[PDB]
Amino acid sequence: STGSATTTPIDSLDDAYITPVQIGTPAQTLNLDFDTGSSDLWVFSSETTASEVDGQTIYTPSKSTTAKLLSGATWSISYGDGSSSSGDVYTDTVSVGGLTVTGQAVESAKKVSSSFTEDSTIDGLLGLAFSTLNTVSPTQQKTFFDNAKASLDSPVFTADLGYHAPGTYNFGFIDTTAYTGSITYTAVSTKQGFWEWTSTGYAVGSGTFKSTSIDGIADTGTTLLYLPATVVSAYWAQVSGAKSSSSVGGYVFPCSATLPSFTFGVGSARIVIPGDYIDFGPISTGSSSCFGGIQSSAGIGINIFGDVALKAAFVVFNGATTPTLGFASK
Repeated sequence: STGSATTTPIDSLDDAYITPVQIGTPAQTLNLDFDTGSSDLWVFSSETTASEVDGQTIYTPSKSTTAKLLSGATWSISYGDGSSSSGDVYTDTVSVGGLTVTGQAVESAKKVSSSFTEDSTIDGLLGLAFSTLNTVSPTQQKTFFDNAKASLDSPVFTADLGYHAPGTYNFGFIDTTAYTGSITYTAVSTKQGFWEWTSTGYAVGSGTFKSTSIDGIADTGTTLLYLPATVVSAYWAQVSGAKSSSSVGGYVFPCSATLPSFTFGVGSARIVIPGDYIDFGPISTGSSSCFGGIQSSAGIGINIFGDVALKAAFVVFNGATTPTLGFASK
């Protein structure tokens, strides 16, 4: 089997991407944030504290003839940005772009933190990291990909995120029309439960490539590109007037600037992030100070190849017995 679904930016800045997901019988369609940095499929629901729902579409398990309460199971997750959610668990039928899994753990939120409430466009998350990170207790549950894998034509999914435009998540096949040149594959460590890999270096604009190992994670659920302070300083030094602002919480730059590109290495191959992808707009409405899309990972404890990086590439998440990651230009 295979599946193919369109993923759409939530706003004009590509702050996140949503993908429609069918849950239950009859189908209830929710728009979920596909997140290769976590491993829980959780949704706003009829059980969510009323004051914490503001415009989201909810899953109502009592209206699904295939929903079953997973007795005794609870979940609770805290994300790297300080957001969180928790609740109980159903199993139900879940379909993405024509690919169906029966018996998928659907984690129903009883509580969500303010940042989730305030984002009316995101009805939940669909985790695509390794199932060892799943938070369901006392019996850990499998991701959608893990459940689908044996049925797929090939045990892979691909992320093709757009810049200020829709893109595609495919399951079970590689669309050879969706990229240019070849796909370069690189080793993955699953030791921390992430799609963790080592970039071979970077360049700023038309500058020379610096060969240096950068360990990080491929994370569709993180907006920005978080890299070591040395790398980030070298980038922003090429933008007149750019500075790190402790009050704003990162590097900012004059909105009148033209940003240089940023290149990262995948083996001997190179992925080029155009400068415009690094512009996240005014820090507040009407400001002439703009927020940068490349930020320091210092104090995160890990480097994160988030959407700013991934949207410059066609990315293969290869879930074979020994997982690997592939990157192609597009």
